[PDB]
Amino acid sequence: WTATSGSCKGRCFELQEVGPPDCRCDNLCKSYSSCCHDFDELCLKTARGWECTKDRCGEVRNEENACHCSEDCLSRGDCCTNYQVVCKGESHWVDDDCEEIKVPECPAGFVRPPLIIFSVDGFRASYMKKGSKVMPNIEKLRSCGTHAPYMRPVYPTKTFPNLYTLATGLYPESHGIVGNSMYDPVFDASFHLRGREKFNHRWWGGQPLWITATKQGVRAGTFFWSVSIPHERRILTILQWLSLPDNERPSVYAFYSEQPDFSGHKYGPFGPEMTNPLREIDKTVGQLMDGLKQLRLHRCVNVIFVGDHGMEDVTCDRTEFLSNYLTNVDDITLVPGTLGRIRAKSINNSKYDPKTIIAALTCKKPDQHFKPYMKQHLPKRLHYANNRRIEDIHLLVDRRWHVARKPLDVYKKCFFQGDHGFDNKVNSMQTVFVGYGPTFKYRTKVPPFENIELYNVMCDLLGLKPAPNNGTHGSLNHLLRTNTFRPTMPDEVSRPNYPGIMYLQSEFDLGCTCDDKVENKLEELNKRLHTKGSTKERHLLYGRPAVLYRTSYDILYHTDFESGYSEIFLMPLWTSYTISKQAEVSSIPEHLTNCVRPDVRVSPGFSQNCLAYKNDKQMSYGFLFPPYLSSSPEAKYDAFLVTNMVPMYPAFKRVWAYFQRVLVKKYASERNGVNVISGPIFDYNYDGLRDTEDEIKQYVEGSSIPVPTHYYSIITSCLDFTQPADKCDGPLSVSSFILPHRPDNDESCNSSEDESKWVEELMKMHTARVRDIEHLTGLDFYRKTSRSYSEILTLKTYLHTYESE
Ligand SMILES: *[C@@H]1O[C@H](CO)[C@@H](O[C@@H]2O[C@H](CO)[C@@H](O[C@@H]3O[C@H](CO[C@H]4O[C@H](CO)[C@@H](O)[C@H](O[C@H]5O[C@H](CO)[C@@H](O)[C@H](O)[C@@H]5O[C@H]5O[C@H](CO)[C@@H](O)[C@H](O)[C@@H]5O)[C@@H]4O)[C@@H](O)[C@H](O[C@H]4O[C@H](CO)[C@@H](O)[C@H](O)[C@@H]4O[C@H]4O[C@H](CO)[C@@H](O)[C@H](O)[C@@H]4O)[C@@H]3O)[C@H](O)[C@H]2NC(C)=O)[C@H](O)[C@H]1NC(C)=O
Ligand SMILES: Cc1cc(OCc2ccncn2)c(C(C)(C)C)cc1Cl
Ligand SMILES: [Ca+2]
Ligand SMILES: [Ca+2]
Ligand SMILES: [Cl-]
Ligand code: NA
Ligand code: NA
Ligand SMILES: [Zn+2]
Repeated sequence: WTATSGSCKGRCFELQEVGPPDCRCDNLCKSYSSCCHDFDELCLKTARGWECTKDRCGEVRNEENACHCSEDCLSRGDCCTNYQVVCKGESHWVDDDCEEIKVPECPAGFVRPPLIIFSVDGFRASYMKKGSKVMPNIEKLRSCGTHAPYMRPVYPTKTFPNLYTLATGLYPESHGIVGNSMYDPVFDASFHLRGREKFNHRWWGGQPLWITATKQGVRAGTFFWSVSIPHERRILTILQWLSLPDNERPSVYAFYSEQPDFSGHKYGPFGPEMTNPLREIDKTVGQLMDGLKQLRLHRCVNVIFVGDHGMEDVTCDRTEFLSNYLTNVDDITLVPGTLGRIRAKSINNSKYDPKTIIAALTCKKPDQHFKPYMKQHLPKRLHYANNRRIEDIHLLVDRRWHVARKPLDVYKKCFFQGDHGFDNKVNSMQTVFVGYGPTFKYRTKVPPFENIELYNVMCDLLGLKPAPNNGTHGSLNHLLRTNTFRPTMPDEVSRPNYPGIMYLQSEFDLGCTCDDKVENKLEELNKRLHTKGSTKERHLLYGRPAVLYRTSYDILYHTDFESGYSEIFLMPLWTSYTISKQAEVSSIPEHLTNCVRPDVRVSPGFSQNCLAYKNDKQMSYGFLFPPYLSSSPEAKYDAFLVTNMVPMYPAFKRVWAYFQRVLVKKYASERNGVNVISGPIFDYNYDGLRDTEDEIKQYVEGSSIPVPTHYYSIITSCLDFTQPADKCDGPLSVSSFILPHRPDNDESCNSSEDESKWVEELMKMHTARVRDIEHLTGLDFYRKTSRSYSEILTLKTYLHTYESE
């Protein structure tokens, strides 16, 4: 109940929400059915429209008008945005040359430059180039300020997950808004785009920017705009708040536009009908900038022009139907569209089985346009698993397609020609970023980055300390003229041991054998030096990774590779090696096929054993430094050490062997040498974070050898590929992956074929940031380079996407 018979007199778009059943006058009252009786009349004026004309100049103030052209309007803060232009001979902001804003030029009483976030729904990255002719204000912001060619949204590439990620710096799995539709089994409650439940605060986790600001003494304008409030009024309201007295005036504001998304759904991303919505958005930007210029704020305010996701061509005929795969279609609930989420229709039905649902959806048709996953097997770069609102069964839908349960769902619901929601690496889903103002750089292009990074920057822009989030603070310092955040490297927590030769061969009873008894002062001093770390500067190019948790581990040096060997997990945490352009690939000699050698630097009690692999009929083993890339027949023996061995399903060895035998050398050829760091990852609770030992759910049968859920590699070279990886003077280039360690290759539908037809495609799908691997391992890489730390942070957030231009 609301007693809607109070009044909005003097209260229009009040910043503090009043408690029911007192009537509300805030920009949210419309959404709650709670506005005072006179809200429309007082707060949503429209008389005479939105622009001054010649005949209105210096008019007598009429309080009925939408905006004003009277002499007193500047001091009242309520002129039409074009008042100075029409009535005072001023130029529009877009017609002024751009001039570097070296320092904030703010009216007296402003303690800090305000921030205005101008967010646009469905604004695909390529609109910046393709619509440039019809967006002169946006193009001026873009060319004069700081911009990226595109900004990567989060998955799923839907509106609320992305806007709330912008507000919090969190992955959807952590902020809780994991889709546009949700069921929370703990609450036993559902969240929908339509309706009231979406306004309940228990859906919205983390700490959004307006709360961060308020808690730290910075006032905030409202972020949510009720749909029926026209754009012109949103702008005028922001401008009015900006004329408040110093103690009442917010420092952070948001505008939101439902366009171009709204039209994009109806006409497709490049429909001829799309030109008009882009013109209209640009005109709105023009109104804001003219309005700031009138208030002498146009060289004071930082403006961020940012999208939530792009838009792809998607029509009704490109719909796959679960009814063409499943007999039990009525025993399942599907969240449909550009992604699929499946759960049982009834928790009372114990005959429901996810295993057989997945199998029935796996590689069943030759051109199948979706791929089923258990959520923990989704590419780790999506960070889409650790939330009870994300169903165990997930369908990754191909770009341009939909998934639906039954045909009737689609024609009893062609309407649409566009949609979004797909994998956040897809080009059509990419969106925009422009920063313009005293705190941003002048005429600067920056590399593409992920929207999870912006919360930290918005906090820096406002002098706020960010709540804990998934950004990497400092990685976007290169966007900023000032207010940078000067992070330090995390402290190493565990220092390594450097074991020498401490064990005789006969002390080991591991059930391993090797044909290696084949017997020189020249080359005995030589081998000693290699074991003491003489080639270490060649194979460990950026310093050893720091171990950021408490553990027991040994550094092991070898001619061709260096490793950090965990006495707790019985295998390396990391193995580092450099492969120059000239390096030669060789084979595993016949007499060494099953060779595994005790490492006399490491106790039997802290070693793996061969008997466990023999006894474990599902589990085989592989090596982290590949024997194929040994520098000499003699160095090859090092690669067969029990300390270089890791557990691998035979199905996974097909992947790994092709990566090590073919792909590493290909990359070294193309990139002029690579440095490779590889290792295991344990993430049994799919939280994106390193497992402790007591979280490991699987061991090699009969042993304490833990089975990794994934294997990583980080592959680094010189960005200037005229320089070899091991002699690089400037910026680095990186690509990484986190491959799932799976006992089958069901994910790859062409796996019966030669590895050359499917392996590299799988690795591309599981591309990762170095930062993703840092979370998963508790390691910190690139500790010793000649580069600035902020530059290294940017490198650690890089994602190699393998999309075209
Ligand atoms: C991305 O960035 C984010 C932010 O930094 C990272 O997420 C953090 O990770 C931490 C580790 O997982 C986690 O710390 C835990 O916090 C527990 C208290 O949490 C509450 O309070 C915070 C602070 O205000 C709040 O933010 C939390 O909000 C979550 O939950 C509510 C609903 O409950 C949601 O609305 C909200 O969206 C959010 O949900 C998300 O997080 C939870 C986990 O907290 C997930 O379950 C959800 O799926 C969702 O993703 C909370 O309200 C604290 O209790 C934990 O402490 C336990 O574990 C420690 C280990 O040190 C142990 O020492 C303690 O004893 C304790 O164990 C006891 O409880 C166990 C579990 O019940 C039990 O088994 C034991 O036996 C003990 O009894 C823990 O410290 C932190 O909360 C989240 N923060 C957020 C915002 O998500 C994230 O990791 C980053 N991602 C990547 C890839 O890097
Ligand atoms: C810039 C911005 C705008 C936002 O909301 C704008 C909006 C969206 C849908 N309907 C009405 N208004 C949000 C919400 C989290 C969604 C509050 C966050 C940000 Cl960062
Ligand atoms: Ca949207
Ligand atoms: Ca984990
Ligand atoms: Cl969804
Ligand atoms: Na075996
Ligand atoms: Na397969
Ligand atoms: Zn949309």
